[PDB]
Amino acid sequence: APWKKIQQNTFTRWCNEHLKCVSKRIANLQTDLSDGLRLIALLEVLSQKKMHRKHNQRPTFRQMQLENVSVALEFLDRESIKLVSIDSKAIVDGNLKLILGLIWTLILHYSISMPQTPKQRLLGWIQNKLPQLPITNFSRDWQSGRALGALVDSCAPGLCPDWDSWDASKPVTNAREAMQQADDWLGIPQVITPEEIVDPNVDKHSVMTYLSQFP
Repeated sequence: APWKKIQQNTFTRWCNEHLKCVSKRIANLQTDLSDGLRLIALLEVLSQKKMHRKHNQRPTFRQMQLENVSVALEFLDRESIKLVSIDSKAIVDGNLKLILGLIWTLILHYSISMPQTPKQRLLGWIQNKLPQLPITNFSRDWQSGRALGALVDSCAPGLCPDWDSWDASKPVTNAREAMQQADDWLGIPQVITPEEIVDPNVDKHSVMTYLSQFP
């Protein structure tokens, strides 16, 4: 089923918004971080710093690749970023679930905490922007597309002035209007698509990733 690939899709676009700065790309999150080059580049963009150690520019062999990743994880520690049971080989060997967990950790830190739990903090920011709306979660509340219109308009009143009269039975249409307004006018990229964000089975962490760009 396609909703299972929403997290991977969303994390991949998020990663690519940052790798654009250093002219790099990820096509496949399972393979493309395994030599440690794109992971390191990503970290340098996110932290606006350089690594503490030299790495292997050309990690032709496995061992050089494990080294590269090990530099990256040492960096994460130096920066006091707590990693959830991740080792060099999990990344080099293409363990997708652990790789997704690593990226989620970077999103939480750099997109939510750095700019009470990260969830509570984002949720609270949104709640303050939308006092007339009982926001309690990062899935169902967002499914009609109307809360997105509300959020975009609170950020710049006049972008989606009529969100409140939007037809709740037009989720994709509502979401696209809101998200494209935020893209064109607030510079908020669509690291989740409108079709993905209103999915009955949308990954909440993916929704948080998208919304963490508003603050």
